[PDB]
Amino acid sequence: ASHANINAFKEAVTKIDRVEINRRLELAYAYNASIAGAPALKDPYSVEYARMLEVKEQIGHVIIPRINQDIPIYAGSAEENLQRGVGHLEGTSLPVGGESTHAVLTAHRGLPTAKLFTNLDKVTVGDRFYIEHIGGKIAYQVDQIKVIAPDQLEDLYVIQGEDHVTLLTCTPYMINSHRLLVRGKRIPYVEKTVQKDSKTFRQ
Repeated sequence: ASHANINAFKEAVTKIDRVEINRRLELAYAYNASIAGAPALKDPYSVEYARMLEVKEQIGHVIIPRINQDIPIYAGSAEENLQRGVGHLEGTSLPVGGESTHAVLTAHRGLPTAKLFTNLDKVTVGDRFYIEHIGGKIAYQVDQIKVIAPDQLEDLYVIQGEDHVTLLTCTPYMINSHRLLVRGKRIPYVEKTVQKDSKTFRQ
């Protein structure tokens, strides 16, 4: 079902005019610029703000090759969304990258019917993950892995001059008393070449 959703997003994007894509991206950049220029983030584990990015109800998908996950991203972190894929944390930057952006994406550390971010503990610094949105695919390299208590969101705010994405889930596995944050930093990337990115192959 999720992979069906991803295929739907992909096909749909191909049918969109490039000038149309670009206008919508500009809306997202502007949105992010307001966040960067400015709070009230709330832990999802106890919407239309991103409409410009939405295609087939999704704002894109996140790929994490080390653990072979490819999961659709939905705007907002309502439990309804977290039951079917990754949620984007409202109040954080939209996941299209850029100077002074920090997008936060979250998923359950396992559900009875879906692995989701179950194996996120196996990602190590230097591993890479990727976000495909309406404008193409961007890459991040993990630079920081952190465990925090549920009431600390300071790590989730924008860092001026920088381009980050944090993958947020609960930990330890089957306990979920804390939050695991796997953060990446933007790196240059162009898809569909002979490039191989695994840390094993690298560098």
